[PDB]
Amino acid sequence: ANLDIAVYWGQNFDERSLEATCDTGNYAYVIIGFLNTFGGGQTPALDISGHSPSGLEPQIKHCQSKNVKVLLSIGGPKGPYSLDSRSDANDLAVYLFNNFLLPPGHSENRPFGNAVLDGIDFHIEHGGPSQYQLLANILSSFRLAGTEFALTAAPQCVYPDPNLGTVINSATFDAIWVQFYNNPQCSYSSGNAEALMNAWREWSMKARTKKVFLGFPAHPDAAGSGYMPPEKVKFHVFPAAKKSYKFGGIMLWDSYWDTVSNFSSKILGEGW
Ligand SMILES: OC[C@H]1O[C@@H](O[C@H]2[C@H](O)[C@@H](O)[C@H](O)O[C@@H]2CO)[C@H](O)[C@@H](O)[C@@H]1O
Repeated sequence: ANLDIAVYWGQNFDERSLEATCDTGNYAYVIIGFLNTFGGGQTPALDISGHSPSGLEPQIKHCQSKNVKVLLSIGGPKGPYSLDSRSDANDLAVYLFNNFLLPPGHSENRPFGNAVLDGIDFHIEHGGPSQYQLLANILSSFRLAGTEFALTAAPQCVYPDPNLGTVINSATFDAIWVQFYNNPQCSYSSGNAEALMNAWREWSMKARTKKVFLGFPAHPDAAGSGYMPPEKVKFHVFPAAKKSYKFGGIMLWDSYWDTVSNFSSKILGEGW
């Protein structure tokens, strides 16, 4: 096994804190969501469910000191975000670079203070491809300029993804976590994994990335559909998934629900 688990954080004001989330030892990646406001004349804004952005500075550092990678996710399930013009792609690329991916020059400007993030997560669920290809190109260019960080995406389970499909085809993403929930055509339902198993084969064969993660909801309440019990994921999915060269591990939506279900603890055998 030796499983890598990625988990989304920032979805509830009352959730287990980021540092306690990393201290669990269950995750290789923690993804903070969401920068859900940008483009269309709008100034970029975060919706991290009321957590203090400045307060996350020491927590992000602690998480990193324990070898947990911290990512910022742009877009999200909901939000007034859009990248319709070329200028919007350029503006957001420059803003993400200065304020999150580079060490501060002087600055009082940065939301997370002096924390330097390990990457950007594309969680685009509406708006089509737009200028997301251009945005990724500039971010990819900065990565080639010496600032080492990761670019990831969280597409829906139908391939190709209507919003990120063309961008994923450029092979720019280091890792992809496919959301195998909220869509019966490609996720687990009614004691039937057929739709899920066929979606997985397609993504692991066609997705032009080095690592593909399987995204599951940590709890029945966490998503409309697609919840699959831990004992079934290990029995059903892992044997066929670990046969793939592109198998990355699993992604969990989300930290708040995982704390309640203890889903990651069961899939690993309680670790630690
Ligand atoms: O670095 C930024 C800054 O966030 C501030 O919190 C705001 C939050 O972003 C906003 O959405 C909400 O409506 O109000 C809160 C505060 O009362 C936070 O106050 C700052 O400490 C933090 O550093």
